Amino acid sequence: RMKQLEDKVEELLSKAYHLENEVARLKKLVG
Amino acid sequence: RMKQLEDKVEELLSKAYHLENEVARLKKLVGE
Amino acid sequence: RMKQLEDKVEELLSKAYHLENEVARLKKLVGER
Ligand SMILES: [Cl-]
Ligand SMILES: [Cl-]
Ligand SMILES: [Cl-]
Ligand SMILES: [Cl-]
Ligand SMILES: [Cl-]
Ligand SMILES: [Cl-]
Ligand SMILES: [Cl-]
Ligand SMILES: [Cl-]
Ligand SMILES: [K+]
Ligand SMILES: [K+]
Repeated sequence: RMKQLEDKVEELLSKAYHLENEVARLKKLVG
Repeated sequence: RMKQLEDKVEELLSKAYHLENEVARLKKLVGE
Repeated sequence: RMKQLEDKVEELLSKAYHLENEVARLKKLVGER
């Protein structure tokens, strides 16, 4: 349970960073 | 594009909430 | 719409960092690896 938990948390963070930059790129098109 | 990103944020918030529940379960278990 | 999207992304990122910190604490408590 511990390894799968660590792995899913790291994936969540990297997905969240990806999303934050995609939203920043979108903000360049709309405001 | 705007609805794709809104859907994604809700998907990841849901995952975050369930991971938080799993953390709290594991903390109680190792605490005993 | 855009500001509500941004607010959720920043909520998400704060939760993911809190999760990362919590997992590091738990990993030390468990002691594995
Ligand atoms: Cl995921
Ligand atoms: Cl993703
Ligand atoms: Cl997950
Ligand atoms: Cl939560
Ligand atoms: Cl759950
Ligand atoms: Cl809009
Ligand atoms: Cl911010
Ligand atoms: Cl903690
Ligand atoms: K995304
Ligand atoms: K919502």
